[PDB]
Amino acid sequence: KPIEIIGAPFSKGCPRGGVEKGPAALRKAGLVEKLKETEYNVRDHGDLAFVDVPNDSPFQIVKNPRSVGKANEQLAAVVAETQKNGTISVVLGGDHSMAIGSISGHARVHPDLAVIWVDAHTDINTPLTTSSGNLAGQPVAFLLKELKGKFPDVPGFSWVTPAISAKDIVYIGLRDVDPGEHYIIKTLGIKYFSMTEVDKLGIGKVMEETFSYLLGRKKRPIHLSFDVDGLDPVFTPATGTPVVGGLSYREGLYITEEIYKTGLLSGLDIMEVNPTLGKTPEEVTRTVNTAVALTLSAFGTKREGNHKPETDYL
Ligand SMILES: [Mn+2]
Ligand SMILES: [Mn+2]
Repeated sequence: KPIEIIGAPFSKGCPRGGVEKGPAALRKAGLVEKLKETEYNVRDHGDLAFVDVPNDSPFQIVKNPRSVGKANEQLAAVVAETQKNGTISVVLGGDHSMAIGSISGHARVHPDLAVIWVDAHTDINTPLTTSSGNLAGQPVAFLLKELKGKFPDVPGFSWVTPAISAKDIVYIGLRDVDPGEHYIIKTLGIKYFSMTEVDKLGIGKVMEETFSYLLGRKKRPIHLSFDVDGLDPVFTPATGTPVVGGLSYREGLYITEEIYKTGLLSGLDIMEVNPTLGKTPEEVTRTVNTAVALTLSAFGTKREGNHKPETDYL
């Protein structure tokens, strides 16, 4: 199965800058070359060039609405195209607002997809509930069908059509949810495993339940949107919104290892790696190494080891 790497050096989803350097940081570590060592054929689409919308005035509280809207519309088109050719899309973030385009485009070809969102946050604030107006904190609000019409049409997002229903997404890692967001996930009946559930059940039982919920009645494509801040800051410090008490390095790899084993991974997002936020050079190396390890894990690398078939190593 073919893999297509798509860089999304974008940071307008936040007031903070720097995450747009994430793709370069990941590639510098050799991510693309390492992926070619897996059983997958790899193609690099390169990094998309985003056109900045001049005089991009704030829509009420929402910041850079048109720029974020345009960037995501372009990304959706690219992902839709790669998905059409039967390849697995791998989006290298900037900010999580790019999930709007990534998931929307993926949904165009695979409308029955299931989303597994690993994040310390729900990123489900709407233009009306957000306290900051940062779109990187509102991706899911633009993707859910249940929230259509729950907020005013934001400039630059007219091309968007709610891809999935609240019943097709599972959150893992939650620990920093706004009151508005909490009201939304409870009201919509969204399935989630906050750190509380991870502590109670263990990551093993968590993945079992995640698959039974999403794949119990029907097997379908999986889109894994991974925000590096889902892991504890001691593992992924170079990120914009670190929150103590996160998933461990081991737990993160367990998630990707189990997803690989389903054979259903169809789209992947590796987001929020901000190279400019490490307190030291090493903190950046640590964050990048973790993101790279997670990506390779999603594509077959197992901690127990790997070896090529039809090869007599003895
Ligand atoms: Mn996020
Ligand atoms: Mn987050």
